[PDB]
Parts: sequence; C-alpha cells; structure tokens
Amino acid sequence: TYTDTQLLIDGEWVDAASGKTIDVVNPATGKPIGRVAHAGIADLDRALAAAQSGFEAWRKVPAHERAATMRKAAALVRERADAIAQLMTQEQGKPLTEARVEVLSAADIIEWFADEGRRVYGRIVPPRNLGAQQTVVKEPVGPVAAFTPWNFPVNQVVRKLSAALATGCSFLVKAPEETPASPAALLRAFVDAGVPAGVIGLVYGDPAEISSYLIPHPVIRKVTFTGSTPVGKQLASLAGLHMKRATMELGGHAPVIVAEDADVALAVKAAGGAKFRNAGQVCISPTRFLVHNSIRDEFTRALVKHAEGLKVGNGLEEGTTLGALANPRRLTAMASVIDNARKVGASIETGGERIGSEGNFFAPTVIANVPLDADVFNNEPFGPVAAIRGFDKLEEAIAEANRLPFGLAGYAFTRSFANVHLLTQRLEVGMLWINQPATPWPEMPFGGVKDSGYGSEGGPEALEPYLVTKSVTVMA
Amino acid sequence: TYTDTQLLIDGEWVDAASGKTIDVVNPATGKPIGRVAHAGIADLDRALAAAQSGFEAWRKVPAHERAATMRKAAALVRERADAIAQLMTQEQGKPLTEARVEVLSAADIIEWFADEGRRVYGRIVPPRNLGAQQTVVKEPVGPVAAFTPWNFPVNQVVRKLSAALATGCSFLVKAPEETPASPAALLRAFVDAGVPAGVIGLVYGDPAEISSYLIPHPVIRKVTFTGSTPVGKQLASLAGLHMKRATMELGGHAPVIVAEDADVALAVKAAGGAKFRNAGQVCISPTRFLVHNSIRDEFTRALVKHAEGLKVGNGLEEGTTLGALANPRRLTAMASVIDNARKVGASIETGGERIGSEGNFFAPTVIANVPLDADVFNNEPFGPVAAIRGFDKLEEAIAEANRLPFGLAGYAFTRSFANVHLLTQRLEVGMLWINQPATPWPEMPFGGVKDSGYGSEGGPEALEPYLVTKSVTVMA
Amino acid sequence: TYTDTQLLIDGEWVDAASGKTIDVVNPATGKPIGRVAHAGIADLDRALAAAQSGFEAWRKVPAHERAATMRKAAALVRERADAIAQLMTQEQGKPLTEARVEVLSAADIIEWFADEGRRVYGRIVPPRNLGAQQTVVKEPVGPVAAFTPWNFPVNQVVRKLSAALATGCSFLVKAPEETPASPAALLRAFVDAGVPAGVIGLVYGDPAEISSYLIPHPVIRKVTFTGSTPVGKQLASLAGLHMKRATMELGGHAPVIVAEDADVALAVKAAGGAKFRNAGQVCISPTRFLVHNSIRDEFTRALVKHAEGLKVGNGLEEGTTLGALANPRRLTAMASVIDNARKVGASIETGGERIGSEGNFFAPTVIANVPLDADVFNNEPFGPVAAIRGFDKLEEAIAEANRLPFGLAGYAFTRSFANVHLLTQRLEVGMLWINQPATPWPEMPFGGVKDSGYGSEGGPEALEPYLVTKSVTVMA
Amino acid sequence: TYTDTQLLIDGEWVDAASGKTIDVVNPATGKPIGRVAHAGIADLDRALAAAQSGFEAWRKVPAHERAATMRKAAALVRERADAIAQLMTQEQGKPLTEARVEVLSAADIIEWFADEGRRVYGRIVPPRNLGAQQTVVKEPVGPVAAFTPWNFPVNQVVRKLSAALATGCSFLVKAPEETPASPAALLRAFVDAGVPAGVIGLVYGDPAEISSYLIPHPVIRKVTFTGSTPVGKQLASLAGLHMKRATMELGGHAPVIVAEDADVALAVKAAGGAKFRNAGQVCISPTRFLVHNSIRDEFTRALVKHAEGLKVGNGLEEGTTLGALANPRRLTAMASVIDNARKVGASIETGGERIGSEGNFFAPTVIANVPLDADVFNNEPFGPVAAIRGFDKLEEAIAEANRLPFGLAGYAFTRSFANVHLLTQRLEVGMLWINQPATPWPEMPFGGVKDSGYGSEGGPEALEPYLVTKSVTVMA
Repeated sequence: TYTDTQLLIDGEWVDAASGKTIDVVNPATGKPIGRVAHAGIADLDRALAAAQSGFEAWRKVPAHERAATMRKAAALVRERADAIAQLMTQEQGKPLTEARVEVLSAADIIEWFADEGRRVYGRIVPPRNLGAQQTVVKEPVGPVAAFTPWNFPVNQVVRKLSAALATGCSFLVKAPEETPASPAALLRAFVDAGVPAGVIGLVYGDPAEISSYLIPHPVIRKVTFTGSTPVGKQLASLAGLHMKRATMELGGHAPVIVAEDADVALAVKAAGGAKFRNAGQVCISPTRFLVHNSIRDEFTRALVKHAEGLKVGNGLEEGTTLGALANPRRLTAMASVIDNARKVGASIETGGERIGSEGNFFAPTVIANVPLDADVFNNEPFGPVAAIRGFDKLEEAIAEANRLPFGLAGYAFTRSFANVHLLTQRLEVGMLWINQPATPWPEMPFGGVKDSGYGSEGGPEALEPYLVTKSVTVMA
Repeated sequence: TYTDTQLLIDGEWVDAASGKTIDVVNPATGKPIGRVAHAGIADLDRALAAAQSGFEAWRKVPAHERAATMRKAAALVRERADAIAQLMTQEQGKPLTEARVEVLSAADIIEWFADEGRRVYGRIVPPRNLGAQQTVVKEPVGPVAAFTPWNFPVNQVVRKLSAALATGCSFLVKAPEETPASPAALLRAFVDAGVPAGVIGLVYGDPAEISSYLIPHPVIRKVTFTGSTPVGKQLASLAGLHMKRATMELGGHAPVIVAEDADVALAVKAAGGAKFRNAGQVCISPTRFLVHNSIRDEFTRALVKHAEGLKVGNGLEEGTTLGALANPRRLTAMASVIDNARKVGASIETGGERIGSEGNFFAPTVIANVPLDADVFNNEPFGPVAAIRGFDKLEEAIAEANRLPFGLAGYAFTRSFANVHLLTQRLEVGMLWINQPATPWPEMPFGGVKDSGYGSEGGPEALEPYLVTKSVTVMA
Repeated sequence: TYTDTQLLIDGEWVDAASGKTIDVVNPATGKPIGRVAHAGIADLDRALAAAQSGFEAWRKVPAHERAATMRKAAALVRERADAIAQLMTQEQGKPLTEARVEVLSAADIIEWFADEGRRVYGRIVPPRNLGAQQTVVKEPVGPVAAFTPWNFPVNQVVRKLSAALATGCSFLVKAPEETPASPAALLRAFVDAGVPAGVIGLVYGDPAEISSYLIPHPVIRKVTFTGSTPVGKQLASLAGLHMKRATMELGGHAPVIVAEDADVALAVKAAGGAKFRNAGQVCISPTRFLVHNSIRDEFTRALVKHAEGLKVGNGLEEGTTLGALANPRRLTAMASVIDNARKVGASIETGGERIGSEGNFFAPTVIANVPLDADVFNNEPFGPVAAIRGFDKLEEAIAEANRLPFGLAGYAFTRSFANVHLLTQRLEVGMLWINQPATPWPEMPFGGVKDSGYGSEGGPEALEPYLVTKSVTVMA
Repeated sequence: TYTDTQLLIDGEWVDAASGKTIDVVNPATGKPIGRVAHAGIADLDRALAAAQSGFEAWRKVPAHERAATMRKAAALVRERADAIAQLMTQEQGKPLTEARVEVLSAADIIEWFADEGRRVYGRIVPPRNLGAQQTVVKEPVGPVAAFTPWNFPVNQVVRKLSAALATGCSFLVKAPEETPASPAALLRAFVDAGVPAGVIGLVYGDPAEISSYLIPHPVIRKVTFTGSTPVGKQLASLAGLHMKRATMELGGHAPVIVAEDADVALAVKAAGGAKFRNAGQVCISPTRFLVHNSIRDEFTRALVKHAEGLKVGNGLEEGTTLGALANPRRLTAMASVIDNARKVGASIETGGERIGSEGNFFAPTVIANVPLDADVFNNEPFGPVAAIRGFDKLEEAIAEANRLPFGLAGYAFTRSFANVHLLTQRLEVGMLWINQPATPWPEMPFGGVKDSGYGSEGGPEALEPYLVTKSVTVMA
C-alpha cells in the first residue's frame, strides 16, 4: 500500500479547494500509485493567514516547551520510521534500507535542534557609559516559506522545519509533487505531537505558481530553498527584489582527492559506497575522483568491482542496494552525460546503459581517462556515475578541485598531517571529509560556497538565518 | 583648499583610461570645487584582476600582522583628521565639527575590527566517533564589491572596509561621485600604512554601469550595498541571479516613543539633537515622534525651541550647527514633504522653507497634527524634518512603530522596567536606544530587518558576511 | 515503609566490609526507621580503584551516547519521583509535596546537562604562522570526589553528578548519613539506565575519616563540596595542600530589598513563600528583609500572616506546608538565634518556640526591629526565621546587603529600570532574583562569591570545573 | 647603570617605614649592584587600603578607557625596552637579547589583554517565563594579591597584571627580591600611562611574612601565585582556609617525544634551542627527551653539538647566548642533579660542570642512558640540562610522558595525522607543541594540570579567575 496525500492548512489535512490532484507514480515501475492535492491560490491565502497567526502563537511558547514538543514529534518519527520509509521508497525509488536510515536520522536531527532552541543566547556588551545597559537580543524573523526537492523527501524538510521551530518561526513548506507522502508523514508527526494549528503548513501543486506567489507576499519574512543551481538563482533573484531573507542549498560537484599515501581499499569502500548512495542523487555525492597516478589503475579496478556488486532492483526488496532513478528526466540526463563522455574519448569502464525498458533503472557507471572538457567533469551529474582522472602533484589535484563554480562537499584520503592541513586550508568547499564517507550529523555545519549557495543547515549556525539580532541600549 | 580625486587600482592613484571626469560641487554655494575620475569598463577589469591578486596576498598575511597594519592606518586617519574633515565638509555640507567627529570615529572602528580579526574562531565538536576530529573553520569569502552613499562619506566605507580587511578578503568600493575626496583620503591612509597593492581599490563613475558589471563578475565573491531601499532591491535581485553573497543597509524610518513617564527634557535633548545631526540625512534619524498626549504639547514646544536655536550656514564657518543639504535633489525632496504635510492638514510649527537662493539650505522643521497618511509618516524624508503625533496607550504607539515596512532604528523614553522589557520584545527594529541618542559603537551590531535589509556592520556579527564556515572531519 | 541503604561500589549495592551500620531516624518523630552501611577504609580503596577504571571507560564513550544514557536515567527518576520523595520526607522532614518537586526537577537537571555534554566545544585560534594549527581542546579532569549535605538530599547530588557525567569524569559521592535513601535511589536510576560499573560510586560513614582519605588520594583529580562555610574552609585547605581542583558551595545570608515602589503583596507572597520553603534550610533562603520605611510595618504584618497560615505537621500528610527540622542540632541552633534576638532588644512578632516535645518542630518565626549586631543579621540561621529592618535610601539597603562575608543569593522588589540596573551592578551576590522567588533552572549559573565559595552548578559554566583546557599547536 | 628600587603604594614610589633594604646581586659576578626596599606589616596595611580604594576607582572606568590606558602603558614599555632589558640582564643573568625579547613580548601581552577587557561578555538566556529577563553578568572579583618568581621578572608579572586590569580589579604584587628593578620598571610604565593611585601596588621583603599577611586579609578577594609546587601547595592551603579564589602556575617537567617518523634536525633545532633558552629556567622547558631508538644516537650527537656551540658568558657582552644562572642555589641544584645522574649510571655527554670560580655559570649539559629513577627524570631541574632516554613503541613514550605528577608542557615531533591525534588525546599536559618550540602567545591558554596547578594565563580563559558570574532574573 501507498496513501493519497493532502494539504496541511491550519491544523487540518484538506483537499485543495478546487478538488484538483496530481498523479504519483512509482519510479521502479512507471505505474500510478496515488495522488496528491494540487493547491491553488486560494489554498495559499489560507496557508499564509494561518502561518501569520501561528507565528504570533509559537513565538510566545517558552523554548523549553517548544523543545519538549519537538522531542515528542521526534519519538513519533522514530516509531513510524519503517512505515514512512515504505512510502518513500515507492514514490522516490531508493532502497528501503536507505529510506529507513533517512527517517531514523530525521528523529536525531529534530532532537538536536530542539535542544539548540534553548541555547539561542543573547549577549551583554561592556558599555561605554556605565549608566547604560547594552544588550544583543536574538528573536525569530517570522514566517518562513520552504521549497524542498525529491532526493531526500524527509531529510530536506526536517532541518529547515526543525530550525524554524526551534527559533519561534512558523513554517510553510512546498514539498515535491513526485515524492509527497513521506514529507506529509513527517509533518503529521508534528501535528500529533501538539504543534498548534498554523505553525506548520504543507502544500503541493505547480512549483512556479507557488514560489512566485509565496516569495513576494508580505506575510513571508524568510525564504529557504534547496534544489538546482539554476532554479535557486531564479528564486534568490525574486527574494532579493522583494528584500526577503534567503538561504540556498544548491548543486555540488564533489572532488575526491586520493593522495599517494592513501589506503586504497578504504578510499574505494568509503567514496565508492558514498557515490552510489541514493543512486548518486545527492548534492554531496563524490563525483570527480582525482587519484594519484601511482594507484589510479588499482583504484579504478576496485571501483568497477564495487559498482558491479550492486544489486539493482525494486527498492522494496530488502537486498536491493541500487534502486531506480527518481524520475524519467534522470534517464535522459544520464544518457546525455554518458554520450558526451564516449564522444570526447573517455572510457566507459562499466555500466553506461539503461537496464530493462520499464521504470528508471540505469546502470552504475565508472568513466576513466576523462578529459577536463567532458560534461561529467563540469556539470553536476546527480546520478550513479563516477569519473576518474590522475594527478602527480597534490597541488594540481587541489586546483582541479577548485576549478568549478561549485561548491559543496569534498573528500580526501591521506595520512600525513601536512596534507590534511593543506587540504583543510585550500579546498574550496563547505564540508570536507577525510578517510571516511560523509557523516553530516546535525551538530556540524552543512552548506556551500560560490554557486552551491549560502547558509548552513547544521550546528548553531543553522539557527542564524531564522533569527533577527537586535541591539538594545538603555540609559538608566 | 580642495583636491581632485583619482581611482585607486593595484597600489596606484590613476586617471581613467578614457581620461573622463565628473565635476564636484560644494553644496553650500553651488560652485565647482574639483573633479573625480569617471571609470569605465576597462578600468573595472584592471580593478578586478588586482582584487583577485590582492585576495591571494592578504589571505596569507597572519591575522596579528593584518591587525597591526590596520592599526597604523587608523593612527594615520587620526593624524590627518583636520585635512579629511575639511574635504568632507566642502563636498558634503556638514559642519566641520561633525566631519571631524565622523573621521575620528572611523579610526575607533578600524581599531576594534583590527582586534576582532584576531578572534575569528573555529570550533571543535565532540565527535560521534573518537577516532575522528570534527572541526569547523572560518575563512575569508573572497573579493568584495562595496557600494557606499554620500551621507557619511568616510564612515559608510570604513565599517565595510574594516570588516573585509580583518577577515582577509580584498575590497573594491565604488564611493559617491558627489563626495569623492574624503573616502579616497581614508583609502590613502590604508595605502600609506602598508596594505599591499590590489587588496583595496576605489572607483567612481556611472553607478548603474559599475554595479551591473561588478556584481555578475566571477572575481566578486560578496556584495555589500548601503543606500535606498529601491536600489538595494534591484542590487539584491542581481546578486541573487548570479548567486553572490549580499548584505544590504537600506531605508529606515525610526519611530520615537515618548511614554507617559518619560523625562521630557531629556527626550527633547536626546532625540531633538539626534534629529538635526547631519541635518537628518541618516538611516537611523528619529522621524516619527509618537508622544503620549499628556506631554505632547510640552514636548512639541521644546522641540520647536531646539530647532530654532540652530545656526544655519556654511559648514566651514564656526558657529554653524546645521549645514547645507548634500545636493539639490534633497531640497526638492524637502519641499515635497512639506507641501504634502500642509495638503493633508498638518501644522508646520517652525521652519519648512528654503533659506536664501544659493546652495542647499533648508530650515530645521517640526511638523505636528500629522495624519497617518502624510508622506513624512510613510516615506523616509532623510532630511531636517521631525513629525509629531500623539497617543493614549503604549500599545497603540507600538503598533504604529511597527506599521511600516522599514525597521532600522527605534527610540524610546520611559523609566519603568516593564516598558523597557515590553519595547525590547515588541519593536520591529534592528537597533533600539532608550533614554539617550544613538551611540552606534563598532562593538554593537548595526543592521536592519524587513525592507531595511539584512546583515550587521557592528560586533563579531559584522565579520560573518565576510566568512565561510567549513566543516572538516578527519578520521585517524 | 522505608528501606535500609547500601554502598554502591563497582556496579554493586554492597554492605560495608565490616558489616557496621548507622541508624537513621525520622526527624518528625525521633524514631529509628532504618540503617545505612558505614564504610571503612577498605571499602574506600575498592571505590577508588573502581572510579579510576570507570574514568578510563567513561571518557571513551562518545558524548551523544553518554547523553542518551543520562536521558534514560532521567526518565527513570521522573517515573520513580513519588516513591523517592517518600523516602526523602521520612529521613529529612520536608513536606512530601516539596520532596516531589525536588525529585521531578532532578530529572529536568539531568536532561539539560546531558545535552550540554554534547556542546563542550574546543576552539581554533587564527595562528601567528599559517603553517601551524593552533587549537584549544577540552577534556575531562578525571575522578571526582563529591560531598553533599542533607537539605536537598537528591538535588545537591544531581548537579554535581550530571556535570561530571556530561564531561566524561567518574564520580564518587559521600552522601549524608542522616538522609541516605533518596540519594541512593537517584544513583540506582543511573545504574538501571546503563552507566557502567565504577563510573559512579556512593559511600556513607564517618564524614571526617572519608574526606581526609579521599581528598589526598592520587586517584582523585577534582573535589567538590557543598555545605557549611567552616567545613568548606577546612576541605578547601586540604585540597589546596594536595593541589586538587576544588569547587565549594557554602553558606548564604540572602538580603531581600523591598524598594519604595514595590508591590507589597507580591514581595510577601514571593519572598515569604521562599523563606519557609524546606523550613528555611536552604543556602539561598531570604533572611535579611530590608524594607523601605514607608511600607515596613505593612510588610511585617503580612509576613506574620503568612507564617501563621503554615500547617506544621509530619511531612507525609499532603496538607503539611512546614515540616520538622532535619535534626536535633537545628532546634538548638534556632533556640540560640531567638534567645540572642530577645536579649539584644528585637521583637519576636510570631513564633519563636519549639512545638511539642517530640521530633524537631520549630515554629515559623518573624523578628522585627532587629539591630545590626543581632546573630540573625550576621550568622546564617538556616531555619524558619525572618529578620526585618527598615531603610530610607536604596543605597543604604545595598551597603547593608553587602556588609557580610556571604555571598550567595539576593532578592529584590522594585519597578524602575534605574533600580533594577543599580541592584544588578552593586549587589554582591552570585544570583539575584527580582519580583519573583528563586527559579534556579539548570541553564542559569548557580554559585557564590566571597565566603559563599566559588564555581557554578548551572549553565555551561557548570562544566568548566570538570574540564581541563589544553592548548595544542602543530606545525605542518 | 643599575638603580635602587622602591615600593609602589598609592601612586608613590616610597621606602619602607622601617627604612630596611635587601642587597641586589649581579649573578654573573657575585658583586652587589643595588638595593630594594624591605616592606613590613605597616606598609602592607597601606597597600591594602590603597588597593581597596583603587578597586572602587578602576571598576568604574569604562572598559574602552581601561583599554586605551593599558595600550599607552604598552607603548611606553616598547619605548623603554633597552633600559628595562639592561636592568633585567644585570639582576637576573639572561643575555641582553633574551631580555629585550621578554620586554617586547610583555607589550604584546598588554595589548591583547587591553582588547580582551572589552569582550568580557554576559549573556541572555531564553527564559522559562517570557515575562522575565534572565541574564548572566560578568564583574571583577576584587583586589588581587599576586606573587611572582625571578625567571621572567617582567613577563610573570605582566600576564597577571594585564588580566587583572582588563577585568577592572586592582592588583598588589610581591615581585622577586632578587630581580626587583625590571618589574618595578614595568609598573612605572603603567603609572606613567595614567593608571590611578592604588590600582596597582608593588612590594618586596620576606616572602613568607608577606604571603601570610596578604592571603588571609579581608581586602584580598583573589590570589595568584607562580612558583614551585611545594610553596604553591602551602599557599593554596592558606587561600583555602580563608576561602579565597586562587590560581597557581607551578612546576613542569616537559616530556619531548621524538617519534620514529620525526624530522630529526628540526627536533634538535626546535627543542634543543628551547632547552637552553633562559638557561632552562622555565616552567615549560623540555627536559625528558624520549627518542625513538632508531634515531636516538643521531639525535643525541646533534643535541650535544648544539650545546657545544653556545657561548657562555656575561649577559651584557654581545656574543653571549647562555648567561649565568640566576642565583647560587641554582649552581648547587645543578651539581646535585649531575652528581645523581652519574651515581645512577647515566652518561654525561657534554658539560656538567661549573665554569670558572665567580658568578653562577654552568655549562650546557646533555645526559643520556638515563634510568627511570634518576633525579633529572623525576624532579624539575629548572636549569641547562637535557636528559635523553630511548623507546621502541609510541605507547611506552606516552606512558612515560604521563608518569609524573607534573603536567605543564609537552613537545613532540612526528608527521602522521594519527600520531598528532593520539598525542593530542593522551598526553596529560596543559600545552602541547608539535614540530616547533614553544610559542606561548597571549591569545593561547597557558596553565597546568595535576601538580602543575590550575587556571590559565592566556586566552579569554585568563580573565575567568578575575571575574564573578552573576545570574540575574527580573520579572516584569
């Protein structure tokens, strides 16, 4: 089974006013599995009024009470994690084992942010005149509009929602029409835990119509988007025209630097595992493997061996470790990336093809001998493709790593302090993981640089985009 | 004496390749006093290249060395304060005494920021696996494009410049064509102190063309603009379209709430004195005077008396306490504000006319019986005009204070703790001063909310728009 | 019912080696209710070995796991709060309603410290040479010896224990022989929640023999004591002789300043309620009431009215609001304080006598017209006695407030910002509460100044006495 | 030239009421050079009264004014660096070049602390009831009694003095009778800068009698001592008996771990150079050289060569790189250390004798084949003596590094990240420097663990022993 999804407005699950719905298909099959309410402008006016009213309510609830309510939502997300994961796998394609991991960590994230909300500290500044008190108070910015994409239906809502809620903001999210049930199950946990009516809202419909209406509207004080770099540029431009606070989490093109002193088995296990996680459909997925010439061939073979050991299948089989891609455009885009690679003289080491003629299954693919003008080494592939090149000198790996307008994550494998320290200072990324896969715990900052966007969704830094800082000076 | 001003590119004071200049007028007389170079695209290209190199240089200079270099520049600014102030008054209109105060407070800013650059701290997070070290590191964002207005020619530059230098970014500023010499003099103190070629640049010319070229350019990593709300919106739109970090300090419309228990005489002294400072051409200037009805008449008359005491004349003549407005557009703008007040039934209690027929002199003006639809109570007048309205309940004054889309500064006068705490919580402003005029020290955050923009220019918060946060996790 | 109490050593509840026990009496009755193991030196050697081994174990458990374990202990303390409170009332005398409040808030404290342990942050310092990394790491100091008194058997263990546990330290507490069962029930929750063997230890016996042995012993790296000022001086002296880190929470003598603009009903309700809480047996209990002459008489009558409305009785009756004093020396000391008051010419307004001839019931007592040489206005009474004097000028109240070598808490009632600000800057206390009773939440610092001791048991500051800070600089 | 030194009391350089003096010797010659006033109880009484008044004064001076005053003092210290260094070398023994370095680094300290005084921040805690404001405020503790040793006469004073002045405490120091003039000269820079009468005081005399009088005295709120472990224990015992805040910087015994992958030449240059700095009379001097057996012989010979290169002679003669030891007790102490090394079977590889028959000259000495029971490997030698021992496993070196009750500084040389991280975690020291000598900058914490005491003299942490934390909760 798989349920139809409704809008959440003012504490109620409701149909759109007009009754219109959008069909939802299972990517592993191509067959309808349900429908989602298609909101129009009238449903949006009701969500906005409600968000305003919810903000006036929520900002008055003391932080410790807000925290206890959020921890209650978290316990419910944990309990319902298998049922929610089954919804997710069906609508998005990832393996059930991966969906379960995603939802359980959603509960972890909520819990950390609930406690963070109690530690939004102000400051007292030693004054220039002892007869005055000089303070810096932090307070919530107001109603937030969030736009979240399909690759992690739950986890891309959960950080934004948790940070908003921990600060005293209300929250109105447009989630993906193609993966709508698992984000709605997340918000249902919050409604059941006692977050009052209007603090949270959820809508689905025509993405352009919704974002063009919410972002200029005077109820909304803060906008947050995660998605593609070109769509973000369009939304950050609209937000700027209406002077709205904005954060953006966009495309990455993560380099992997395998230094001469690297453990190779480890690199392959850690970066290769990470590459094929959610079929490469991750803003932090390692893409450009820069491997020292001394071990390049050995690395390339071991990666090929890892790709070929993946069990492609419908994500509901527990043994499936590579599911279908999320939707048919991902096939088109993977076909295009692989064509261009062949055309520019790269070698397709394994994979490189659609599997079957039903659903969106594409084969895990490793490209070697990749020239620098290849599409895969310039545009974000966002799919189950690795591209390998060699280097001699660590300084040339770093410059390659920094060549692109992205961005976001980077990985490396090395053992010397000197290399760790050099990669730390020089690599143009928001997050760098060395000798392990990505472990984006909620207490670590998470966000990009350059075209990958700005603002963090972890650590205390994650609260700041939702806060206003106010200087107060009172002469006694 | 008044000097002609050049562009600063890659260590060198130079003319524009085209040789073009713009005439500089003294607002007190209407008479030409000098000229400034009118930069074109070609000179911007050399500034941008120089900025790139300067960033590579300055990012490598240890913070304690950057700090000592910045502190020398500040010592130079102090040494040259009379000369700088003389240039400012001539080009901008303010009295010599206020110019000197601006220039000295510039030095105070540079010093605080010099020291703050040494305290851009990272952090170490207790890890989930004890074999890994989880750190968060702070780094400079990159080359900055800055755009600054004419109201405080030196001070609007210095906070942006100081922030950028303390973090290790390079800095390219477009300063006002109408007030070129005093900022160029500030920049010349930094060159003479030892800031290397390319780290700082200064251009003048057509503002639209400079903005449109610098903001989309891939060398610029971060944009900062101080100015009016409409231009900031156009600039933030563009920044967004090209995914640039942006901060904005825009229009204010500061309410002043004089409560039933206020010390009226202190209220007149503090907020009257602040009103006519720089002839009200200040983003935090008290404008909407909300006075409890019990003391409204007493307050109006005392404010009228304070306006009448002011000595209007040329800024070089000692005695002068209110100079000329900075340009002919401000006179037209004041007559419109006053014509509208009268049209809508308000009473001009004093002032309200041009003085003489040469230069930009406007009498200090107090308006009462102001209806809620008068231009002065909706648009930022940015001029030597106070508007007074009465209230009965503090709650009504608070709701009026929040009514407009602006939210920069707020003022109040009251003695009860409960009202301090209420005002602190409820007022939608970035900065609030109670029982005193504004004292915007560099250690205090300084920035807006709503249509007044975002990002702070004081406190440790002023460094954050100039920094990227990198999560680094290394497994042993 | 009421249970006999054992030692906790190495995960096991055990008798002392020798079999010796100490009888426990109910203060409301004077009758034996049980016994507690009397530890000797051999039991201490076993506790110390175990604490060493527990420290090596606990310091290796990642913080998030430590937190989850502590939150589990907390949920068990919450569930068992009524059963634990019944033990407490019996052995200590406080009303059951007060005992329940104490234990429930113990669970709150644990939960806040569990999350605090995850936020023990290090720092990265911008280096003087870019080739080095300069860091500040925080790590646990080691095995802690804690000595806790009888007035709040559970809450004086719980803060020390929680802070130790959140930092990675092991913990060995000597709890009170006269109130031993409710602290043992607290530690039992931690054992049941999965804190491993030896991380926590609990012993009872001859207070001088235990503290003389634990404090010099090389396993113990940190000592913490809460109790009387003269006993602390002796223990801080021993700790200093063996160079052991020490914190001390000692006697208070809390002033209450009721200013001329005070709400009187509120002052009486808030400070009077607080005075008779746990029969005045609290280091923060308001003792010296300094009331403005204009309302002194009205305050004195309303306090008398509050004291006379207390229902004296055995604490197990739900309606009892003043229980018996904790032990027979409290009667002797209250007899002495009241004698001296009468002798120096003070007036006993109500109470002043033992009630009955069984148990330790003393009457709630209010003394007025108190000269400055009266014992009650110099030595900490630690019992159900208030002492009232007048003042004319707020500055004279403050000097009186600051006259004594204590210390700890202070209270006031006033409405003006000016007074709030003056009391804030001038009053020599660790904690100041204004227009309310004490609400010592775990997120607020808690500790004294002067003879009241040093170190805080709340806020992040509470972790620092358990941490070592290490500067690390590594040249690449 | 060398000058006689006086007491500094309440703004005035004065003699002791008794008129007594102590002779000051030049350690390089044995010859008298001057005298210092020998303070008695009566002069201490005037210092204590003056300290009380000075505290009342300085606590009222806004932090930005305190900072500017401190920065002037620092500018004076720089101006007078040759003169101060001349006094130091004469009285203390170190070469002129090292004295000048000490004096200049003093100025650097004062400046950092000046700036840190402006950033003693309080905080605002999200409240449990929104009608209350919960703040935590920082205040100066009160008058300080400081006791400082002869090894860095100016530098051991300056950190304590700077900390105390930045927080707003007053300061009374007993400096070394054997090296009086250079600290008095430092204190004279603060008097000439404008620090008011009473805020700073300076006495000399009988150390025991001064200590016993100042520590129990009710004017003294905080004690700080730098010195040997046995005297610190006696002083901490007394501080404790009178419930005074105390910090202690005591004996160190720094291990140096040269790992199998070390750069041996850098190891010799960094830790050899640091060994003979101030002829090893430093609390963080490398002493126990633990060298991997593979490179031990290479290391020993290179260190012997570096010791042999040093130029022994009077500190005023240029060329001199190792001066005389500071007093005759240090010669006796070195002969004992060397007599014991030889008795226990170690080999003296170079040095190990007195040079000449006048003054306190000792040859730079390297000892190898050192058994674990030799005095040099258990007691702090505080002299120009390195002891070398080999190891096979890094784990054995780490367990030796931790074996002693001292734990001040530690050094290592290694290239692998895993060893940096291991050493960082496992070494029981306050400060660790890897691949470089010690660089104790004022922004880095500086303090011990175990028998080396407690409290930091660097970083923001250096201010915390000089501050009290006050929780303030005000209900509207």
